[PDB]
Amino acid sequence: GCNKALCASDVSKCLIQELCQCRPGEGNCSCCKECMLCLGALWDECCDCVGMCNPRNYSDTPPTSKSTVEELHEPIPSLFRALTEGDTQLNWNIVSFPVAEELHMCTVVYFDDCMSIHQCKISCESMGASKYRWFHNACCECIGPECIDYGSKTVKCMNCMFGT
Amino acid sequence: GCNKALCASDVSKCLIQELCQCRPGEGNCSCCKECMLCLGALWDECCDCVGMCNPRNYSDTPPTSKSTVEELHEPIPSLFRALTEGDTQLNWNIVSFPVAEELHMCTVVYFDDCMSIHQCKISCESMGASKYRWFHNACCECIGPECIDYGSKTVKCMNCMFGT
Ligand SMILES: [Pt+2]
Ligand SMILES: [Pt+2]
Ligand SMILES: [Pt+2]
Ligand SMILES: [Pt+2]
Ligand SMILES: [Pt+2]
Ligand SMILES: [Pt+2]
Ligand SMILES: [Pt+2]
Ligand SMILES: [Pt+2]
Repeated sequence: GCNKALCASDVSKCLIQELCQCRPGEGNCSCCKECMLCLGALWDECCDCVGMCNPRNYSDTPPTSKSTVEELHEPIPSLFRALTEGDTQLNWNIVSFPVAEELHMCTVVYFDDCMSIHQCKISCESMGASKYRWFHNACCECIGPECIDYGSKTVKCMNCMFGT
Repeated sequence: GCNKALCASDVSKCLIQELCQCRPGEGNCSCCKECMLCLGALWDECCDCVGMCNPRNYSDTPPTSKSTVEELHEPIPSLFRALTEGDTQLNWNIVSFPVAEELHMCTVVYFDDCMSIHQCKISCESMGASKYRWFHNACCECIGPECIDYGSKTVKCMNCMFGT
């Protein structure tokens, strides 16, 4: 967790000054701003040692955790509904879930085969979608006009489950 | 707009069949699914010609339009409040706006100097922020525990206005 070699000098200096005596983890941390100021430039790499921030990660972050979301110019809701309601394309998996679950109803389209972001944007634009979310596993999720937000964080598209 | 050389053959073939006779732009487009099926693989690059999708872009998309958003593991709201309420760091610009404006109140932090995404994530994590949004102009916006969503789409951080 703590990087002792980098941080021991300055961290001790703050401790001697008696800063960073307050734990954020339970209750208010009155001293947190003062502790950050005393650490200065080393706060990012040494806040773990004083307990003010989480230890340097013990875990490997899944690629799916990142996603990049953009809102398409000039959405065409009628096209999106027309291509969604009817017998959906096999390459397309269609999910409708109640709107604001991710935080009437929100409908999204999950492309099957994994695709590049630029392709994902083009395909959503051709679909009339209001917005698209591109998972960094490369799964593509067009977002419908109804949806308030960017839709489900889940990588629900078949034939690209990588990251699970 | 329309790519005549690529699309003229197939597009004419659909037109002769009398598909793509319905405009999505005003009113329902009954034929939209049939038109897409007739186009098949060329729908993405030729839907403009039949009017079912917007013409290939006349405009250069600003870099700021893309952003990538991730939610930090183990957020520490007390730290975020402690470092936000008090005399804010000069490198940090602090904006509080009513929650759900982007779609009680949502508070976000806009880093001044433009930074890489990995740095932006580390700095937000040290800040206790629930989530971070990284603009592709490279402006970094940590997102507070209060905020329902990912916060303002605006690139409001000083000393990285590139893309405006
Ligand atoms: Pt700091
Ligand atoms: Pt429902
Ligand atoms: Pt399947
Ligand atoms: Pt799966
Ligand atoms: Pt299609
Ligand atoms: Pt307010
Ligand atoms: Pt400024
Ligand atoms: Pt500006």
